[PDB]
Amino acid sequence: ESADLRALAKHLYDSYIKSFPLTKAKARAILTGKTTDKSPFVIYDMNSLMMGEDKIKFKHKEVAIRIFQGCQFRSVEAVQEITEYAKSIPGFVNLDLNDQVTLLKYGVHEIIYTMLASLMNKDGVLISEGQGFMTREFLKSLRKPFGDFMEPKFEFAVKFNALELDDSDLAIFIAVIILSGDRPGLLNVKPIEDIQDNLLQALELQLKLNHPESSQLFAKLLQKMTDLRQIVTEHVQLLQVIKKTETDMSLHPLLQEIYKD
Amino acid sequence: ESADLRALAKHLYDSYIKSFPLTKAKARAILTGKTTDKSPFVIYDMNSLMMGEDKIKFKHIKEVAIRIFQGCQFRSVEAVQEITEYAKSIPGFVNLDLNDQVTLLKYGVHEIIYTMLASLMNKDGVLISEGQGFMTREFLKSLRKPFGDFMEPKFEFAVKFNALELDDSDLAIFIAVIILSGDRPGLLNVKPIEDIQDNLLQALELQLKLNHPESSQLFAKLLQKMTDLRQIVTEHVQLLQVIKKTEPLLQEIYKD
Ligand SMILES: O=C(Nc1ccc(Oc2ncccn2)cc1C(=O)O)c1ccc(Cl)cc1Cl
Ligand SMILES: O=C(Nc1ccc(Oc2ncccn2)cc1C(=O)O)c1ccc(Cl)cc1Cl
Ligand SMILES: *c1ccc([N+](=O)[O-])cc1C(=O)Nc1ccccc1
Ligand SMILES: *c1ccc([N+](=O)[O-])cc1C(=O)Nc1ccccc1
Repeated sequence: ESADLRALAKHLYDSYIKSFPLTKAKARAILTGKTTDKSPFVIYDMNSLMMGEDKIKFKHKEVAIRIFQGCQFRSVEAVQEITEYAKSIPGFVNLDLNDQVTLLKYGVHEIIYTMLASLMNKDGVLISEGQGFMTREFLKSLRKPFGDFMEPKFEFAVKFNALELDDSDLAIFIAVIILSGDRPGLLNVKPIEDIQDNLLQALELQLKLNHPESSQLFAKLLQKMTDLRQIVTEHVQLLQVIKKTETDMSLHPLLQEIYKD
Repeated sequence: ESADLRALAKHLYDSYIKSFPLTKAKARAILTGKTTDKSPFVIYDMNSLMMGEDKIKFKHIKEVAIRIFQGCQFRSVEAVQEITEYAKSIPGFVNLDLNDQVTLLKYGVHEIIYTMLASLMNKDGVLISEGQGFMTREFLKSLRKPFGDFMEPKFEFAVKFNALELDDSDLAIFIAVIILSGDRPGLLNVKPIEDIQDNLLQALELQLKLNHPESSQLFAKLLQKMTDLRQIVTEHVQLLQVIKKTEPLLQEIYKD
């Protein structure tokens, strides 16, 4: 009955709020720029990067690397948050532990880039809890491996943000990503498949209710999962170019755990 | 109003049953209750464990005590989500500030676990794996220096707590009280968080008197037990970083 699926939506949207500080709704508020309750310092060249540390604090050496390093701890941080949100999906913690770990190992990137879109517009991305902004151009212009590491995310975000999803939608969508069943190494696909079937049932109703005039947003949404599986693959292989380019520069082990390609 | 308290009572009961798979009535039929319509595989020594791992379906597929500890970590993660779901049914819990909600859960979840662990225990040992198992108290004590003493003070508590002879309709209101505790560090608006508790304490108060007619002053006895929950949780939170001195994606699963 629709009555139940509305509850799973409200439930996930509540957990989504509690697991991620920077929601899409908050992100867009910062990004309009008409909302100046706090506006972001914009990094666009090396001289903004200088200032970008004067007054923006982050949790603390070529620029292109130290950017990446700070980009990397954010990744760790988002993995922590997704992990906290996953644990809230009804029945996730009831699944086999090997498969909990396997659903995370694989869904985390697809979620990371889904949510990165909330932080992006055609010109850049909010940094450091929104305190910052960093241009698509300043990113596209770092040292040669690093000068398009982050470019395709931007093209996906633009095409993905075209869906105009809000947070209540994302929360259900984020769930479906976690509970795929298509993941390699899964011990028990069918219980995963049953939760995901509920979650899709939840998504469909939500999308048709939250965006009434937007027909086949459910189908066009699900189809966006194609674009995701392809970002994830460009990323790992680009990341391997850096493990060889940068034998001196290390990689956070939690991230490493989720990269046995 | 007599009837409003009893109303919230049945609300909470109905919700606790739906949120908690293994209810105390259930647990007690299995346990010392000779309700041998089904029986749990029992773990009394090392030989029975490997037997039991092989028959029972543990959802966490490495030495003896460590494997037990992790399977314990797995159960608590599920319990948490049962507590969490249960909470959303407490009247007014959801109307709270979400930060406050997260705080009550954060600090209330251990006390609630060890409260409901009591329902799965007796002096001789404890039910495990949805009650498909029973792990004797002596086999648990018979674990390696870090691990044998982990579980003795819980068995300590359950015996005293179970002596109250509380049932699931009592534990319903009681755990609601525990959660809507307005003395948790960091809450932002303790008025509802205490307004509901004064409602909850009223309900529990009447409930105990009606279900336990001449258990004089059980309510008080049951509240002063709440000093024993805080005390254990403290000894438990302590005993979780003496083990981290011994012991990555699953580490982020179990961030305590
Ligand atoms: O830069 C990014 N993230 C961060 C990088 C550094 C950082 O700390 C920092 N900032 C500037 C310079 C050095 N370090 C914080 C973040 C963040 O997103 O939270 C980033 C975000 C999205 C995309 Cl698509 C690309 C990047 Cl390179
Ligand atoms: O056994 C307990 N928890 C579990 C530990 C392991 C486990 O899975 C398991 N069993 C045996 C060996 C290894 N792992 C399941 C449970 C459970 O409570 O459901 C337990 C329950 C109460 C108390 Cl006071 C102590 C423990 Cl150790
Ligand atoms: C940036 C640089 C390196 C990695 N990595 O090696 O995994 C990841 C990222 C990245 O995309 N970080 C991120 C995720 C989410 C939000 C902001 C930044
Ligand atoms: C067992 C081991 C570790 C923790 N911990 O990390 O805080 C907790 C527990 C525990 O008490 N598990 C449990 C809860 C509820 C029912 C059965 C078992």
